[PDB]
Amino acid sequence: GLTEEQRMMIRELMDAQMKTFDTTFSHFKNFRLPGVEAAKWSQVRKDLCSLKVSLQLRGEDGSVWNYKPPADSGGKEIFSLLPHMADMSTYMFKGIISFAKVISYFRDLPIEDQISLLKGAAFELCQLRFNTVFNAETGTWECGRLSYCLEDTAGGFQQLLLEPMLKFHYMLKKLQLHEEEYVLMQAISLFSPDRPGVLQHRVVDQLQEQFAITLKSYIECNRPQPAHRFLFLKIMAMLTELRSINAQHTQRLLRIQDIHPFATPLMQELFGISLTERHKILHRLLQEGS
Amino acid sequence: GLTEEQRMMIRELMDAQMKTFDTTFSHFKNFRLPGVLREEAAKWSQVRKDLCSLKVSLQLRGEDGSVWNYKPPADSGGKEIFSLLPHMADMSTYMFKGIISFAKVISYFRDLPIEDQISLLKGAAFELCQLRFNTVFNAETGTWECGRLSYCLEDTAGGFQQLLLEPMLKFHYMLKKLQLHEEEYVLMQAISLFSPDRPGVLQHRVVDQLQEQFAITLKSYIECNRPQPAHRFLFLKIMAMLTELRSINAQHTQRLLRIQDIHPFATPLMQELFGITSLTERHKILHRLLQE
Ligand SMILES: CCCCCCN(c1ccc(C(O)(C(F)(F)F)C(F)(F)F)cc1)S(=O)(=O)c1ccccc1
Ligand SMILES: CCCCCCN(c1ccc(C(O)(C(F)(F)F)C(F)(F)F)cc1)S(=O)(=O)c1ccccc1
Repeated sequence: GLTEEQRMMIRELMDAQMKTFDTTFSHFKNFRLPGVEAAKWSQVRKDLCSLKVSLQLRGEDGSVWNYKPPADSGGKEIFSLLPHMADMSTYMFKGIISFAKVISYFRDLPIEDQISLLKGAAFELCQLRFNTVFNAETGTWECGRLSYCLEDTAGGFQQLLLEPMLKFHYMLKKLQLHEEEYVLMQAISLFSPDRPGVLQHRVVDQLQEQFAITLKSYIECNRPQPAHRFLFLKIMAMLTELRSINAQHTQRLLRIQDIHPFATPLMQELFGISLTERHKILHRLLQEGS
Repeated sequence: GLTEEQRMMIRELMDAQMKTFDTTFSHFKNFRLPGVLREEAAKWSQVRKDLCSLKVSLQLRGEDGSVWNYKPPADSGGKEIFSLLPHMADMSTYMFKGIISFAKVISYFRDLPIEDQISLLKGAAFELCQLRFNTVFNAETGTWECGRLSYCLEDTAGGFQQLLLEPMLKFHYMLKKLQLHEEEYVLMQAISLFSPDRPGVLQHRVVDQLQEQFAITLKSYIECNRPQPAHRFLFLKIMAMLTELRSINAQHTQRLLRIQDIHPFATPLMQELFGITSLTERHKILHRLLQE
């Protein structure tokens, strides 16, 4: 029940996702691992305690390495997983950049608007991809050999749900979205006309409307159950909440970087720590081939 | 009580143990860890059998409070069965160096020909290491507590019964049940070290006499420092454990040689101790270690 222009849009996005989402994380290697002014710290310790995960590294041989993090005994021990987290995030950001590069509507845009769109949506598209590997029953992101498990708390669900990034994950997972709906959410978030720096506002706004129309038409053609009533509007509301979480995450990251520098060079360009001149890695990655 | 020469014998051995047994393993660093990655096929079948016993998980408690844990892989095609061998060799070599230092600080051992010192260390190195490992063994948790490192036996099947089939696990459990004192542990080490019937020993009667005096001291220590109508046969129980330990030593040498043939892993010190390719010129690391 979709137009062939909508049908080609969906499969160009789904082919893009297949080519640029390493769902098994097989090509992620050479990552750092945990080893074997006063007012600021209180905020930073809060920002990092709400995201207390354990790491499981499985080997092709069948062996398993497990890392339980250090409990809060003050400081410098709260930054144990930060180097690894910056390596994984940079790897995901590169996959997001490659995702946008192979989409025709994105590469046909000015390189400065391509930089502005990727700076505003990198975190958001990374969360959408991570939701597809999130296990809500075990609170674990299953990333191939790497698994990230939320540490059990006495609060019990309620405490974790006070973290907005976690409740987004549990609520988006509850919608039980298809692959096509996640990749249309990625396109709608990527082609955001009101991101800082964007110049071709109308061009991007017109592109965003077509993606949103395609998603509404896809849902109408494949999800007629009462469980999926108002699903399109729920997804659009979820995307609005994701934009709010994105702004919070940028503020958290800048606060941690000020007291403990950890960001990779690509994260510094994406989070603001001649656009093309200030964003050389992004400029090089976007001129490179897919 | 004990004769004055017997008390000084225990004091030299205790002084030996204190100076050379890193009971917290604080100085065991820079060790390798498992990574995050026709007729010879009859040799491979024997080695698979040789390496199933070593179902141990490794735990690394960090200074910050973090914990790293390692489940060994299940035997598949092969090679993964050798994942813990580099680490185990580093630990064995570290323990072997502490055993050589123990023998070096004993007067009765230094006054022997260097070639008999080497022959005794080649025959008893594994046994003295197991005796020291028993003192850090927790029978209730099946875990060797080596400071920040822990080696926990993985529940293979039934459990206690299936594990007690491996002679070395049985040894650790039976020896731990005797609840020996530090002085009795160190006297076991001396009796095992001064064994006259080790391959290559020449001064057999001097070594045999030295072993008898250590055994008499241990027998006298038990009669004078333990409730006697209860520990009547503890000395004889200890001697039977040492006899079984000598048998387990020979099984381990054969197991180790079989693995080394198809998968070399032994450190240079292990190669000299286990005969992997005159006595002075073939044992030069041991020679330097015994002559500082
Ligand atoms: C540290 C808690 C991880 C889970 C919490 C939510 N996730 C997240 C985590 C950290 C960031 C950081 O930017 C921050 F500084 F905020 F910690 C980073 F630098 F550490 F990476 C961003 C998103 S997650 O994407 O789902 C994700 C990321 C890596 C592995 C699995 C899942
Ligand atoms: C295969 C024999 C198993 C005997 C019981 C297990 N132990 C053991 C394991 C391997 C060896 C080897 O010699 C072998 F060749 F068998 F593989 C070594 F080279 F790997 F180190 C020796 C003793 S342990 O004493 O309890 C020990 C050693 C180091 C750290 C913690 C515990």
